[PDB]
Amino acid sequence: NFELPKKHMQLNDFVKRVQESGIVKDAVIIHRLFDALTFGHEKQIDPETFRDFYTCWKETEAEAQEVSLPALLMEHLDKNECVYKLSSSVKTNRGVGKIAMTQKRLFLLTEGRPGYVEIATFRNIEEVKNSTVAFLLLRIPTLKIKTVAKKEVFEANLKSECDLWHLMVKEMWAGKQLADDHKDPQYVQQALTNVLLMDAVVGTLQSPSAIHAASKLAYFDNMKK
Repeated sequence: NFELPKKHMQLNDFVKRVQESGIVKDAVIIHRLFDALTFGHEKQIDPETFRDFYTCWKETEAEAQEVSLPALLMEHLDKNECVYKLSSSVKTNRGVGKIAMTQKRLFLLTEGRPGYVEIATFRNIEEVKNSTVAFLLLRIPTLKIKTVAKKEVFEANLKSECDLWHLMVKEMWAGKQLADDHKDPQYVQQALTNVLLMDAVVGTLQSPSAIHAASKLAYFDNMKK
């Protein structure tokens, strides 16, 4: 069936090849993906960029599929709730573990019992801050998430991945705020598609402007802006 494109792609070609790949079908979102991948450059996608985007998406999907969840967590997931993005093991103010993002919420998967912390639901987020702690030559990137009516801020040392997680969390938060305001779950599904595309864009572009380019897909967060 589908084979990776071998010719340069204008926008309309790109839309068709992404649809054929099965990664996403919504042409409007793929248009934003095109804008993200060509940000700053000429408006065309070459085979190498397409191949890198596809590989990054599939790698993130495979990492997420291989997640090890404690049964206690799995018993309290909603129906059809799944991990779509898994971080590396990181230091946090709740212990060392991997951050797992579902459609609904963020978990930390930890050593021991019960083996997880629910960090926050996208509904209950109050503020998300992307910071870096400095001391002499040391720089510690720190993602901060505050939940409504809860004093303790969650802090994660996500290293070079911190900017991406900051963007993905803000977009999933904004998507849920809008889904709740419109009583339309489709916003959550669109936000999830948006953030997984952002992840693949960042992995593809390999640049300091990559988070700015990837924000072309942060449809719901950009609205709040």
